[PDB]
Amino acid sequence: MPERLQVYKCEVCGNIVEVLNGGIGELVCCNQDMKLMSENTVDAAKEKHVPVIEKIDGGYKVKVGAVAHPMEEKHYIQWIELLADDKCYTQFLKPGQAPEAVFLIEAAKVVARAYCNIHGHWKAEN
Amino acid sequence: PERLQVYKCEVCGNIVEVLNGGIGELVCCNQDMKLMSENTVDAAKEKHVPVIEKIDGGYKVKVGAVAHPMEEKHYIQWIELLADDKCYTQFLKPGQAPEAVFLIEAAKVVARAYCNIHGHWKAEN
Ligand SMILES: [Ca+2]
Ligand SMILES: [Fe+2]
Ligand SMILES: [Fe+2]
Ligand SMILES: [Fe+3]
Ligand SMILES: [Fe+3]
Repeated sequence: MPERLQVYKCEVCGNIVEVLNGGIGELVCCNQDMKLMSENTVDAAKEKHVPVIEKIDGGYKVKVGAVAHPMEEKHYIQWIELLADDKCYTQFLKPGQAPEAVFLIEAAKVVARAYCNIHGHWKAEN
Repeated sequence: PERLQVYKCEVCGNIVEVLNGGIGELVCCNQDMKLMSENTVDAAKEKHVPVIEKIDGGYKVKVGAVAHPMEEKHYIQWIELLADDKCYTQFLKPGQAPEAVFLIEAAKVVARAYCNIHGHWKAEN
């Protein structure tokens, strides 16, 4: 049963969606259950995938990760998301760009998430 | 589906937003999820079309020209601001004012809002 903020992927066609409103029905695509992309579950280099959160004037800077993650055509961070109270800010990225995002927001406690097309969903919090 | 589209299961109420497009049809409760196209539901536009106000360092968005209800069974579930490759979402709840403030640097933006009863709505500057 889907819950707000969960990210699901169809392993067949590649559709990836985020839940805005939950419910009882299971998400399906290409004749199979969409996969719940649970954070920090994939066996990949943590130093390149776990977001690093830096407090800045008026907000936060998030970089993926402690060591810059590749931003190649076949391997890159597709987006970085910042979660704070009832806010969900997303910055989509492209190969060639730096694996980082800046968010102007007033929130003491935040959760940063990032998604690698190959290595999945990752998160960190301050 | 395409990035940013919002789909709803008319049977159980699941609503999702596309982060990565693909060719497959999203399904829930044995039927294709419905694409919630903006400004298509027959509803009072003065209460659903987002009104974008430019402020120093960002934008203030209100739904709508006339404040939309924010009751337990009829309210604006979220307001979203689309700018460049950014998608900022502010979830709301009954009792709150149907408005949101986004600090961002962008001359052109698209504001969207979703009413649990009247669907998806948008406006731009
Ligand atoms: Ca979002
Ligand atoms: Fe990776
Ligand atoms: Fe409404
Ligand atoms: Fe359903
Ligand atoms: Fe699919």
